Amino acid sequence: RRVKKNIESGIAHIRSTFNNTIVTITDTHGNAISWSSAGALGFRGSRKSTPFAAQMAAETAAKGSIEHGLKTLEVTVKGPGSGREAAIRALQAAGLEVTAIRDVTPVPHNGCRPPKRR
RNA sequence: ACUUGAGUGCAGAAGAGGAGAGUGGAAUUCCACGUGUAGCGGUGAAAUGCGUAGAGAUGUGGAGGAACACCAGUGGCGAAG
Repeated sequence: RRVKKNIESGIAHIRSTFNNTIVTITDTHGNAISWSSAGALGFRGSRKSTPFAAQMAAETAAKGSIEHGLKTLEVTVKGPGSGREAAIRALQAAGLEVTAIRDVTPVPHNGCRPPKRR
């Protein structure tokens, strides 16, 4: 309701950040399965960055990936943040065979300067 | 008059020394379309701002500018900047 498609493969980006962290449980191509993140955790502001936000974000979004039912799907980290461990153990240690671990902190080789500090 | 000073020669070595042309990627923005929903964002805590006109994220492709990570180090070069 509507589309009940179920597939095995997929790589759901778990991109922790400074403020919050969204785990978009995407497809191997692909399309987004469960676009649920730490904002689905109703705690907003300071409590929306703790490691309980990691375990809760993987709880809801992993519940969605159980809704699509794909058994084997790895995870990846993007952006230097403070929830990566709860994303790892909550993601692969949510009860699946998630065993891929990449590093997608976009370290720009050249690039524009960031804002003044701070 | 003479040769170490200083210069020429001969052979080596080295460098982000300079000027002009061309090329290459990583990253950000923006745009087009797929996928998807209700948050994204920021903070000391929030709000302004963005988002159901479909955002964030994710996939693909295109345009453009600026700076070149790793080597890289109280390393090198320059009269100094």
